[PDB]
Order: sequence, then structure tokens, then C-alpha cells
Amino acid sequence: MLDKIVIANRGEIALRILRACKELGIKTVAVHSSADRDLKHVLLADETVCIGPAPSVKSYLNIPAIISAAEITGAVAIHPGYGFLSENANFAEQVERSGFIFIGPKAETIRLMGDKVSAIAAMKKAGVPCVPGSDGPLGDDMDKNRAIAKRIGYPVIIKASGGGGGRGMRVVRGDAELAQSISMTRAEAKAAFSNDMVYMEKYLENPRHVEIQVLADGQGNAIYLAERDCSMQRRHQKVVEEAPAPGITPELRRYIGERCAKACVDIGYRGAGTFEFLFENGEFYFIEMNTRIQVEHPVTEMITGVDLIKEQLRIAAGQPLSIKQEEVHVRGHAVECRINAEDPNTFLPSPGKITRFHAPGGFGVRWESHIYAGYTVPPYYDSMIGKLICYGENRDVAIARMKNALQELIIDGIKTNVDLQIRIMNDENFQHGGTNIHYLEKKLGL
Ligand SMILES: CC(C)=CCn1cnc(N)c2ncnc1-2
Ligand SMILES: [Cl-]
Repeated sequence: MLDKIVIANRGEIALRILRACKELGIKTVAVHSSADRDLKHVLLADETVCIGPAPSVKSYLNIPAIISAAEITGAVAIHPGYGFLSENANFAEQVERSGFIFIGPKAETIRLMGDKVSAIAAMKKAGVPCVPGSDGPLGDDMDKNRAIAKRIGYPVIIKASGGGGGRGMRVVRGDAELAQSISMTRAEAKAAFSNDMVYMEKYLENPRHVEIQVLADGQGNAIYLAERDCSMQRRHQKVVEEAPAPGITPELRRYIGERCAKACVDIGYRGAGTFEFLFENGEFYFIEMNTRIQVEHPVTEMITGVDLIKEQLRIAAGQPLSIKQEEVHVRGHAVECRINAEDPNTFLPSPGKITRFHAPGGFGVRWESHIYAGYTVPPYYDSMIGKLICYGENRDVAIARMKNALQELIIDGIKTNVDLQIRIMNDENFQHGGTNIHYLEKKLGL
């Protein structure tokens, strides 16, 4: 087991990682900005290093500062959590070059799956179903681009290869908009990624977002841990997640899971990862792979019993997976509501000082948050301040427990989305299940 690690993150996920480390007897080094001295996990960590001022560019994105912290404390590995540098292949490469273990895949694998064109080609080769598309980048020949659009069939969508997560894409429903849509998508990618590569895919009108959790070790084992539905979104930001996904049969779960596990073997994947799909008319279509742990991992933990952070750490130390595929069973149902410090009318972040705080409790209730009474949510980072996860023997019990837990949650002094989450739990279409990626925005419009 790893002697000591740097937790290269903040907020709820840093706390999540710290607890896993403590369970395994791994010493913790909490690197933090000057604005984050009073983070719960920093206060609980074995050692702390202030790596820079509040702005992320000088702290949580500061590669030299993070590697220096690892060097100075005699740490042996770095866990990047999610966001920040977790999908930064150059960072992973520098970590391993500097002699530390990166808790994630090989840098080459991060790079492969961080290029959407190259990622799709690899998934297609491995036998994972993808969206019909250009299977290659678009050039400047509009005769050729119209022909690709014709072959796919309108509507199509133009997507940046260096993008992802709903960033940098345009829907095209006819030839008259194709040239300008390609040109604008290209320009925005060049400005944002210094990578002007774009591709074309079939546009799916009303899909659900369904993603598959995998784990792969250094001994050749690769397993899938069922799926999560993350269709409840606003501007491509997930708001509620659940596992398993309503209406997915054991046969479908098996079909898609095995293809994901096989893909991991083919690409030499290591650690935790997620295959994201659009699901429509009973069919899966790969869009992207997240080569890292995700925000919503706890719903999969609740339904499988597998501690995914502890698995990441075990894999990094050179231990095989603690469970075999035949030992992975979906039991019960879990729902996650993201708790955001945000204004209810503008949806902009709403930082400030929490004056009273009370967490819900009870059977099947899991609260993931660093916040406490008297804690100030700083303005420099993401609006998500906690995650409420509720488990039940079925989806209805999970939803009932969430309603009750949301009612016990007290966060005064700042504006939050608790009331909105209560509205969603009480929504008759959500209670039925299987709502698509457009539903929340449709509801919020009403
Ligand atoms: C609603 C929207 C802008 C996109 C939803 N959507 C539809 N079709 C595809 N092929 C996609 N790839 C990523 N997202 C996709
Ligand atoms: Cl994430």
C-alpha cells in the first residue's frame, strides 16, 4: 500500500479521498490555496502545504507547485480527483517522469481518450457502439462535407475533437447552415483549445445520458460496475444522477458492460474510468470516456458495495481488483442530488458564509460534503458544495428517502438549489423515470 499521497484537489472530493486514505492507513498531504486553509479535509490531513494564492491557475492548476509539495513531504503518489488536472495528460506525464505515481491511467491513455476523434476510432475498433459520423476530422472541402452530411443524414452535429461534455458543438439540420456551423465550431475550438479539429456525428433528438463505470488493474483484470443515468441536466451540467438506470434490463446491462470491459483490455486501461453513452430507442452510442473518477461515483458504490476510491488506490499500489465480475451485483437503487451554492433565478454561483448548517441522517442516507457552520464558500471555485446520496431497496424508496433528507438539510447564509432538488424529486415524470437530457430545461421553462 502507498505510504503517503498528495490529494491534488479540494472541497468534497478531497474529503472523499482523505477518508479512503485513512481507511487504508495511507498518510495524507493536503495541498491547498490560501483561500482554502479551513477546508475540512485540510484540517483533518496529516500534513498540509499551501501551494499558492486563491486563483486556480496559481494553486490547483499549478503543476510545479504540486510536484514540489509531493517532493518536499516525501509523498509517493498524487490523486488528482476530478476537474482541475485530472484529465491533463501533460500533468500525468510530468508526475511519472518526476518519479511519483499518478493515481489514474497512463498519460498515453489520457491523451488517446482526450481526443474525441481518436477515442471514437479506438472504441469502434474495440466493438463499442458509437454514433454514426465522419469517422475522421472534417477538412475545408464543403463538397466533401455536404456528402458526409448526406451519408449520415440530417440532422447532424459538429463537434470539436479537443472538446467534450457539451462544450463546443453545433446542430445542423440542412445544407444552408453547414458551412457556417463548421466554421464557427472550428473558430471556437481554436480559441479555447488551440485545436481547430472538428468532426460530424448524427444528431440524436431525445437521448438519455447513460454511463458505465469500469475498473481495471495492472494484472489484466477489467470489470464493469453497472450504469448510471445522468439525463437531468442544465446546460450540460448534471444535476441529479441515479443507479441503476430505469428501464435497463440485465441483458442490456450485460451487453454494454462487457463491451466496455473488453475495450479496457484492448486499450490497456488502468484504474477507474467511465464510458459515457447516449441511449435512445434501446440503443447505446458512445460519445466520450472520462479517464478519472467522477462526481457521481457514490451512486454506483451504494448499489454494488464497491468502494471506488479505495480501489483506485489499491490499483495504483499494484494490487489486483478486490472483486471479480461474477461478484459484482446490482442491489437496490441510489439517487444523487448535487447541492450547489447558486442563485435560484440567475443560476450564477452564490458564494458566502454559511451561518447555520445541519446534515440529514438515517438509514440509506449518505452526505458527501466539506461544509460546516461558519464555513465560507469562496468565489474562486465551482458552485457544487455537497452531494446528497440516498439508497433504497428500490427506486421509489430511494426517492422517498431523498425527499425526507432534503427536508432535513439546513444550509443558511447562502443561496442553494435545495428547493429545486425538492421540486425535481416531486416531479411526476421523474418519479415515473426515464426522462431525457432536455427535460429539466423544459421543466424550468414552464
Ligand atoms: C442537445 C445537444 C446540444 C447535444 C446532445 N447530443 C445529441 N447528439 C449527439 N450526437 C451528441 N453528442 C454529444 N451530445 C449530443
Ligand atoms: Cl466529473
